Amino acid sequence: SKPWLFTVHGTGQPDPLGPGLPADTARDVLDIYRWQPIGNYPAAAFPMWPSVEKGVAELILQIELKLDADPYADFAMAGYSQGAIVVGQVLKHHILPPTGRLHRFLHRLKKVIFWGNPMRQKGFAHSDEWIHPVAAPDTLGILEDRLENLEQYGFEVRDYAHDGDMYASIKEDDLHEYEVAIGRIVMKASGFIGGRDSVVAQLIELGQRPITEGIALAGAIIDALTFFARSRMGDKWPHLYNRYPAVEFLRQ
Repeated sequence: SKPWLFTVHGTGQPDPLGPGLPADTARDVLDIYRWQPIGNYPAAAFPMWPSVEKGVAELILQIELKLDADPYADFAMAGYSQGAIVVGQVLKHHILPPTGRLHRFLHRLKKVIFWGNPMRQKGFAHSDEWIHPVAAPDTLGILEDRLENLEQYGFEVRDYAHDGDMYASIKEDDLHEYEVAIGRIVMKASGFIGGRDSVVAQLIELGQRPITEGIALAGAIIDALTFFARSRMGDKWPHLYNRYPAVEFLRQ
């Protein structure tokens, strides 16, 4: 029957139906897919990880709903930036594992799309046929919990990533460089100050350099992530993507 398309926006777009790469895409294939935008998802720049957890919970919930309702319906997923983390977490830890909550839907998953993916598998990337060069072969997602062995499954994946989009394309050798580590800290933190998962708690565990230096860099990274999330800039930056190859992908 009519397949389902689940979409998760990138940082800064808390409106499921609002403008943005995954929703724009869904709107270009509504003649072949049914569309379920993922809400209850703050798409927050910081703290991001709690935002990710909400998006993950909602994506899992919705998948179960639509797919239990129509057993003959296959599905696809599409996520951008923070949205790519949400889709990536659901795939890796809820669909793929032999006892994952969504594992019974694995045989029904046909296509997954990531743009600007912090969990992007090493050396796995596709061009968006645009003004930016595809991410290089020795780069991967910044996050340590990243996708692996995607080519080993029946579904097909598109992971669009530009060099210049650093968190989507870190060089393997740079993975534990200080600036990179603090970037990972910011993305995983529950908040700046608070419990075991705060930026400050993580900075202490990291060590290497004075705490004050780590606080300052974390702040500056947060100021920049916020700048991308909620600021009118041009439409030709590397963290942005042309959605059409992904459209021609969904359309098969």
